[PDB]
Amino acid sequence: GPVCPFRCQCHLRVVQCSDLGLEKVPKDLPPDTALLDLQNNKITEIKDGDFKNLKNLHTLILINNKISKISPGAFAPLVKLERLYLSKNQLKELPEKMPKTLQELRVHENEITKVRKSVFNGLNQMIVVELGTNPLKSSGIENGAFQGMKKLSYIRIADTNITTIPQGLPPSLTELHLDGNKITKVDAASLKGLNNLAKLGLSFNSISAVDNGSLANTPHLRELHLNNNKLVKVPGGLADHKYIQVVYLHNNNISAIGSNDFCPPGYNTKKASYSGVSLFSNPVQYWEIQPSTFRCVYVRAAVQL
Amino acid sequence: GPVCPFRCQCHLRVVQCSDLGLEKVPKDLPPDTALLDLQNNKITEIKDGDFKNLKNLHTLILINNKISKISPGAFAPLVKLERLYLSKNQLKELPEKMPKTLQELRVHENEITKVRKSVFNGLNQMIVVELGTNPLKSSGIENGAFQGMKKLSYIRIADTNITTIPQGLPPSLTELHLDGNKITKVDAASLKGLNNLAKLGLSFNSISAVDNGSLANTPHLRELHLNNNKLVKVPGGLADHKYIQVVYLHNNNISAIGSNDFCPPGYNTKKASYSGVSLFSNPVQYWEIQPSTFRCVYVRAAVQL
Ligand SMILES: *[C@@H]1O[C@H](CO)[C@@H](O[C@@H]2O[C@H](CO)[C@@H](O)[C@H](O)[C@H]2NC(C)=O)[C@H](O)[C@H]1NC(C)=O
Ligand SMILES: *[C@@H]1O[C@H](CO)[C@@H](O[C@@H]2O[C@H](CO)[C@@H](O)[C@H](O)[C@H]2NC(C)=O)[C@H](O)[C@H]1NC(C)=O
Ligand SMILES: *[C@@H]1O[C@H](CO)[C@@H](O)[C@H](O)[C@H]1NC(C)=O
Ligand SMILES: *[C@@H]1O[C@H](CO)[C@@H](O)[C@H](O)[C@H]1NC(C)=O
Ligand SMILES: *[C@@H]1O[C@H](CO)[C@@H](O)[C@H](O)[C@H]1NC(C)=O
Repeated sequence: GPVCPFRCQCHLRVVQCSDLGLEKVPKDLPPDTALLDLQNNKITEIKDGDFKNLKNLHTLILINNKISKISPGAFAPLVKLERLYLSKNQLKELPEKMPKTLQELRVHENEITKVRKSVFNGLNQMIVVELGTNPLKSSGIENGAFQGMKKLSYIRIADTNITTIPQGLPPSLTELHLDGNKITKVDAASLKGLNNLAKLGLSFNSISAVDNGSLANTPHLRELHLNNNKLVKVPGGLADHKYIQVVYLHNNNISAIGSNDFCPPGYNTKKASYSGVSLFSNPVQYWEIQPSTFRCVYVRAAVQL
Repeated sequence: GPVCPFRCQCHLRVVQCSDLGLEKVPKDLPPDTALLDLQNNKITEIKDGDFKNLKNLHTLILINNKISKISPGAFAPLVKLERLYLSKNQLKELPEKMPKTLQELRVHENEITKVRKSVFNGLNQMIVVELGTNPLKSSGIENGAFQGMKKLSYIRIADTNITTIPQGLPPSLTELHLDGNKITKVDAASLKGLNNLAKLGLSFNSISAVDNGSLANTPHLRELHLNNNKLVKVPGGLADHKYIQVVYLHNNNISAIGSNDFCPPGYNTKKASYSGVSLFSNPVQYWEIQPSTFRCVYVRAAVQL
């Protein structure tokens, strides 16, 4: 029957095989296994029949191995897989034919250079994708690459080499994290249709300009992080926007702030109250800003200068 | 109201904060968090208040951070904690006052140089301990250090500088893994009392001698891995042992094999049948072994020369 690899721990539907220097995926594991942890081993590839009889596996952890090659439909048998963690490996591209039940994919710190729309089509359960720390470029991501995922709620591409915000992002998105890349500008086209986006993380990039109408394309944005960039003015549209509440702009090159940069002409009862605004580490000093500039901020501690 | 940290994903009692470069344990997390994943961040230390209100947390993952200091009882508030993974950090010692409910401790790949018995006193729920890849030396391990774990079933100390098998191991142990260290001899005193031991892993060490009566101290041993050592002869006591079934001796310096090395005088129906014996990559050649040497092995394929 089922065998437990020497040194591994097989207890209650869990197969713990971490830190053992394994050179390949062990076979003959208990059929009812629900979580297989192969973290920190020395696996180089996932052959076509590495996961047979693991119909009940919902979590697969392959973090910190040496995987550089994965056979198509290698995860085909994992008909109940919900989490696939492949972070800290040597993947050049994302694997094809991932279980349709997949809810989360993490490929942080690999060698991904290209992202095709083909790899994601059909994945209607995906809610979270993390692609940070990869030598990926904007040209490497196809327009509409994440389009095929009807339920995608969170996407994070951080510490890569992308220079623009990917185009054709799934409208179901509520959080878009692109911190620590090489983005130089925010264009309204890339944010078109993001009706449910609530959080936008663009900190630690090289953004110098934010096109007019960008923020309007994310009508319900609540949190906007643009700190540690190269802005020379507060992005436009904040005064008209009705849902924005947190705007971090510290560590930029803003030297002036108009009286209508955050708040509309007088008082708009329809515009939500700012709960946080950061402006420290910018050329502008508190003494160069009319007090009225923050009239629509009643919580004094909300602004940091 | 509980707050989910920016970029983290908080869903179904699970707080996912991996790969974010966090410099410290986030706070104000959902009181009902069952699992906290802070893997691959830049956390340098765990302060006394870091884990308050996490009374229902059963799993804490701090793997792959830069932790090099932990406050006593810092984990104390984690009264339901069952798993604590501290692997790939910079600990010099094990933490004190760990949740008495703890069933598994993993501290692989750290900088531990000393192991105090005081750390395990009271951990009566602890079933698995992993302390591999540490500069640890035999002098750094107190006698009966793991003595306090009345229920400990598995312990692995691999790839360290220990040269001898720790003394005063809990008799409840079913698995003892000491693969990849610098152990030179197997003394009977160390294995004394281990009546429940079923697996003994000593491969990849510097073992040249196995004291007589060693195996007799592990009467129910089923699997013995002694491959890749410096044995000159097959360890004694195998013929009188009744439970031993797997004996890996490949990759050693054994020059001869007597007729009573594995099998006893005739046929002891009370002795378990071998299912796996490896002797390849040894000075001895297959034609130098007398056929009757494996009389008590009926599944020919079991032996690998
Ligand atoms: C972003 O791209 C640059 C340039 O391709 C990467 O830096 C180079 O990395 C190569 C290895 O692939 C080195 O041999 C070169 O010396 C680097 N070039 C320069 C000009 O420094 C960089 O690693 C990429 N960033 C990420 C996060 O992948
Ligand atoms: C295998 O065992 C033999 C002993 O039969 C080892 O021989 C030793 O060799 C060294 C020189 O390298 C001598 O100084 C010792 O006196 C020898 N030992 C004995 C007991 O005579 C041999 O080195 C071993 N082979 C390996 C690869 O370790
Ligand atoms: C953006 O809005 C500001 C103020 O309404 C305006 O001065 C600027 O010209 C606008 N940008 C463009 C490209 O028209
Ligand atoms: C900030 O803007 C001013 C005026 O445009 C420019 O002189 C200065 O070099 C900028 N600072 C940085 C760090 O780019
Ligand atoms: C063992 O200690 C020595 C110093 O005595 C050191 O050079 C070596 O790296 C250590 N090995 C391990 C596995 O910790």
